[PDB]
Amino acid sequence: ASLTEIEHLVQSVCKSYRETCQLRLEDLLRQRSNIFSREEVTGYQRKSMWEMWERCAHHLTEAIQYVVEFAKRLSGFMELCQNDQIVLLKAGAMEVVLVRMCRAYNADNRTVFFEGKYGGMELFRALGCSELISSIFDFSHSLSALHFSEDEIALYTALVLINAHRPGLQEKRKVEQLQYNLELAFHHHLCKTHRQSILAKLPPKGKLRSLCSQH
Ligand SMILES: COc1ccc([C@H](C(=O)Nc2ccc([Si](C)(C)C)cc2)N(C)C(=O)c2cc(=O)[nH]o2)cc1
Repeated sequence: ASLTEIEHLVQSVCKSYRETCQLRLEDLLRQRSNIFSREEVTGYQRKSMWEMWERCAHHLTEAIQYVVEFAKRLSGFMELCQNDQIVLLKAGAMEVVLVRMCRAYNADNRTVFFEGKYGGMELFRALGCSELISSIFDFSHSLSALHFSEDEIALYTALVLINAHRPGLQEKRKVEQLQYNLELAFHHHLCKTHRQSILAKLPPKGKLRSLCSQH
C-alpha cells in the first residue's frame, strides 16, 4: 500500500466519522450557552440512582450504536472475521464514546452536554460515584486542551478500536496490518496539517483503558 492508497484511507475514515458522529460540532458549540439552572440541576440530583443510571445507560448505549456504524463503514473492518469484529468493539466501543464526548465538554465552565443542556458534574450526584465522574471530566478536559479537529478525532478513535493487543483475537496479523495502516494514515494527515505536536500530548496507552477498570 503506497501513499496515494493511505490518502484514501484518511478521507474514508473521515467520511465515516462525519456520517456517524451522532451530534454536529457546530450544534454542541452553539448549545454551550444553553445551561441547566439550579432548579433543573436540583431536579436531576433528586432523582434515584436507578433513574440516573437508566438515563445514562440509554444515552451511552445509543452512542455505542453510532460507534458500531463508524466501525462498519471502515473498509478494512468488514474484511476481518466475525469473532475479531466483536472482540474489538467489545474492548473499545466505550473508549471511543468517551473520546468522542470531549466534543460535548466545555472547559471554560467544566460542563458537559446532557439531555439538551450543559451541566457540571454535580448534575450526576445521585450516581454516588463522583470519583469516576470527576476523572471522566479531567479526561475530557485534557483532550479539550488539544483542540482536536474532527478529522483528528476520526483517526484517533479508529486507532482506539483497531488494537491488535486485545485479548482473544484469532487473526492477530490481520488486525496488526490494519492498525499499522491507520497509524501511518494518522501520522501522514498530521503532517499534511502541520499538527505533529499533538502526538506527544496524546493520552498514554491504557490510561484510557484503566478508566474502564472502575467501569
Ligand atoms: C457521541 O457524543 C455524545 C455527546 C453527548 C451525548 C449526550 C449524553 O449522553 N451526555 C452524557 C452522558 C453520560 C455522561 Si457521564 C455519566 C459518562 C459523566 C455525560 C454526558 N446526549 C446526546 C444526551 O444526553 C441525550 C439527551 C437525550 O434526550 N438523548 O440523549 C451523547 C453522546
